[PDB]
Amino acid sequence: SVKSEYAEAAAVGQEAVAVFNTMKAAFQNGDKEAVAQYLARLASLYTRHEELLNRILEKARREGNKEAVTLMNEFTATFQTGKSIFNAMVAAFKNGDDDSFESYLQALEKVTAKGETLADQIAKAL
Repeated sequence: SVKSEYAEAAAVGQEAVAVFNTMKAAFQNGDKEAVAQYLARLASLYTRHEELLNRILEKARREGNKEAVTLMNEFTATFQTGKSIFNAMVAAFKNGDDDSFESYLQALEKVTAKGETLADQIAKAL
């Protein structure tokens, strides 16, 4: 069901959260070879999550679930903000700009924390 596909999508999202928090530690400790791997692992996790969210949204549209569609449109628009911050963070790592990498990391935490009451609302609306 769409609801189980959402639970699967949310788990993928939570793995990203876990790897992020590990990555952040590695950044603080100055372990760049670890950061590089975690950034690659997060990239593949975020691409997967984006694909599952687009399918959930498309299925809710085909099902005519107008509330779920509304909430998913808002939640995916936030997702595109988080991914933009993530990509810029990746570029700051390539460039060796630790000041920006710190700035982009905290922004991604706040944008993610904010978009959490909506994530719960979608679990109930589907």
